[PDB]
Parts: sequence; structure tokens; C-alpha cells
Amino acid sequence: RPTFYRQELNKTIWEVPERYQNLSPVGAYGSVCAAFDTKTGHRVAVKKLSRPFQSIIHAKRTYRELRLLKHMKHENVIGLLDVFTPARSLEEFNDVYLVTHLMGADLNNIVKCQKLTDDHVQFLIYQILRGLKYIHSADIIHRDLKPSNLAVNEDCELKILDFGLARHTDDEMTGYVATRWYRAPEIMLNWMHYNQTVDIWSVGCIMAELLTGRTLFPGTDHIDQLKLILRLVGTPGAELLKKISSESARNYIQSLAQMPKMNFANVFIGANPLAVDLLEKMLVLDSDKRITAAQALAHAYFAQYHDPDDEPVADPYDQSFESRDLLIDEWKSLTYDEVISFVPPP
Ligand SMILES: Cc1n[nH]c(=O)nc1Nc1ccc(C(C)C)cc1
Ligand SMILES: [Cl-]
Ligand SMILES: [Cl-]
Ligand SMILES: [Cl-]
Ligand SMILES: [Cl-]
Ligand SMILES: [Mg+2]
Repeated sequence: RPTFYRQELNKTIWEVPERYQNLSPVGAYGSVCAAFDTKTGHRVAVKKLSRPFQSIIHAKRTYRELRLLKHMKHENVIGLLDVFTPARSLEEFNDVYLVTHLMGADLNNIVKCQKLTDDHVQFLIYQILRGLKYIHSADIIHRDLKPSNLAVNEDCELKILDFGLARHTDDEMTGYVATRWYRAPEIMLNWMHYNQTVDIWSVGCIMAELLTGRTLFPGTDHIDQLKLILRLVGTPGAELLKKISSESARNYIQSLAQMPKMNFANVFIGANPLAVDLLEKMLVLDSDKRITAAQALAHAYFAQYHDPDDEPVADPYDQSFESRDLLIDEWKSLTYDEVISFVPPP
């Protein structure tokens, strides 16, 4: 066990190992401090979870986040540098701290403030798809891909962060909000179950924005956004309509005048024809027909970065706990076990 020291920063007590120095507050899930890690020499983000075991839903969400972060070991995905508690036994266990690499800019900071060449777009989207190939190979769905969840450094290197933990609420998705602008239309009103093709829709929305500098579907509400989407990609054809099982979806959809898919070369004026072709393969209304991450890596648009010997897959990830029903103390004890079994990376 390391030695811990205590301090109060903005009305919160932080009790952390001596290896973490120069804590500075940075920003409902918890409070975050930037710090210097004297073991690894990295600047890190230290998050103290708020009330991690207050309810069954909260205790299970704490376990979910910790299991997910412990699993991710990929250059283009946020990983777990450390996890700790000041408790010396399960019986006094109450607080959980998570440590990750500190992130400077996100893709928002860059999209708003840079002139991006086609070469910049190629490299940024290539890295998203390389990380997504890894995530999807473990049968994980991110669910919340958007520019503020992509970290980028001065060398244009990118990491995916902030996995959807089933945390976003109804009010968080209401109105003119970036929280919803990147979500696939078949899940915006829960007409279909979540599946990994929804992440590819989000990548298409991000790629379009990098190309034009503008949000692709900046809807003022769920319905306005659906209208923007259907104008670009068309209303459902007969083949897709056969597959639509939600009666709610069918009733409303059939009230809309039919529209053809638009010509993407007239929407994304001046873009590389290969980037237009890839966008057409991501932004397909029928999610069965969307390109996958593994398929997209072999698209000609990435010819200068694609290396099939350096695009690795993940160890299998056991998610059986998601269908399990336990008490608070049992979720809490499973979380304690994962804290004390953590082994740092090399
Ligand atoms: C592919 C698919 N499979 N099953 C289903 O129930 N619904 C599906 N797609 C679907 C596509 C679009 C829409 C709205 C956005 C027009 C709804 C369902
Ligand atoms: Cl220490
Ligand atoms: Cl504690
Ligand atoms: Cl965002
Ligand atoms: Cl596992
Ligand atoms: Mg975020």
C-alpha cells in the first residue's frame, strides 16, 4: 500500500497517494483534478467519483465504468493508468478514484479553430476507425461518439474517450443540443435496439463536419433533426420499410412525403471524391447496409495510412454482468475486487 495524503480543493477532500502532486481542480459523475504523476512522468486527470454506491443503478454504473476502463488497451482509446481507494478494508470502502492521461484539446477546439487539409481529415478519421475496430471486436458499443469525446494533440494524434455508460438523460437530449446531433436516426426515438452500426453513423457526422466546418444535422429538436437527416439520405425504400418493426416508427414515417437520396458531391462541394464515396457508405439510412470499421480501414481514402499488420483487435470482453441482478453491497464488493486486482501498464 502506498502512503496517502489529504487536502481540500474547492470544498472537497482529496486523499491520494504521494505519487500524485500539484493537484489543480479542472472540472454529476464526479470532480476532476489535473495532476503530475511522479511514477510515469505524465500529466494525468484524477477523478473522484460522486456517491458511487448510493443506489443499485449507481453502484452498477460504477462497476460498469471500471470494468470498461480496465479492458481498453489500444493507442487510439483512453485507458486506465491507475485506480485507488484510501480504504484499508471492504468495510470502510466508500470512495473510488480513477486516473487517466490528461487531455488537452478535443476535436471541437480544432474544428472551430483550424484550417484542415484533406490529409488532416484522412489521419483523424483513420485513427477513429482504428480505435473503433478494436472496440467493436470486443462487442462493445461506444454510443456517444462526438467531437467533445475525441482528444487530439499537437501531432494530430487522437484518442476516443467518455464511453456511453447509459448515463445521458431525456433533458440532455432535448432541443438545440450537440448531445443529439451525432446520434443515428433509428435510435434517436428508440425505434431500434442499440448495435454497433450506430457508432459508424456518428463517424460519418464527424467526418462531414471536419470537411465543411459545420454541423451536418444541427436539429432544433428530435423531429427537426429527423427531417434534416431524411432530406439528405432519403425516406425509406420498400426494402428497408419491410424491416421496420416499430409500429410507432411506421405510423409517423408514412405521413411524410417521399424524398430521394441527395447527390453528395453537390452537398460536399470541393471535397476529395474518395471522401464523398466513404461518406455515402457511412451515412446509409438502412443500418444493415452501412460499412463497418474493419471494412472502412481498407477504403482507398486511407491508402497512405492503412497497415493491416498494425490494426489490432481486442481481447474478448465478458459483459454477462449486465443481465445480472445484485444488491448494492454485492455490486460494491465486485467493484472493490476490481480495484485491488488492478495491475498497471508497463
Ligand atoms: C435496419 C432495421 N432493422 N430493424 C428495424 O426494426 N428497423 C430498422 N431500421 C430503421 C431505419 C430507419 C428508421 C427511421 C429512422 C426511418 C427506423 C428503423
Ligand atoms: Cl505513492
Ligand atoms: Cl474510502
Ligand atoms: Cl461535441
Ligand atoms: Cl473479460
Ligand atoms: Mg465527454
